[PDB]
Amino acid sequence: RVFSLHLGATRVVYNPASSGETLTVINDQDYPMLVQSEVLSEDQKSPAPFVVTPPLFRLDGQQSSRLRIVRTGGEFPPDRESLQWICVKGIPPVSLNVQLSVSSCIKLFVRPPAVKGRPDDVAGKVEWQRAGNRLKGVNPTPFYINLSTLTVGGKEVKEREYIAPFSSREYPLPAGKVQWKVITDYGGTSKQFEAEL
Repeated sequence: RVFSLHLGATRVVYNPASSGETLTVINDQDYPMLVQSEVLSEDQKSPAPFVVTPPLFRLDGQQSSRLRIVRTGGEFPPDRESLQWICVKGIPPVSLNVQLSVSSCIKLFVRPPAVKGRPDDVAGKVEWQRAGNRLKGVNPTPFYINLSTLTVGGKEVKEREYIAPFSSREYPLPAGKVQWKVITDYGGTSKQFEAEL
């Protein structure tokens, strides 16, 4: 018997000049479960200054509900995205009973109103350069670059981690044209981008 939620989206984009965002959880098993929800640090370790309403509730089988995520405090740059995590845990309402209890996490991007358009509007601006034997992605933009695809000379790059706003990330270069695509705000995939080096 397994208690996990399906989420209605693959990420949330949160306006900090606004009053909150919603997220849909669906239970599509036959049995009831208890949904618990929290918001965490970029690291997934500490708590974030947000709250979910409701934090803990019963959701009948074959059913959905919409949660409210509300920022509570915290300092956030007015000029770039800041990443957080919303986590949704399905908890249950000589013998051996057994339960599988899952915690689905998605990304929350705090996107100040000064930061404009969509990440994929400007994801093509990302520069790749060799750094000794490795690959460096340098991101001149204010959006996380959440790589859905990355290759050099057609060959695929392992350790494909996202790039923070105005920052860089490194990658193992398979031995021997950089191409890439990002996950969009809708959870679809972007047009292909391409550059040299």
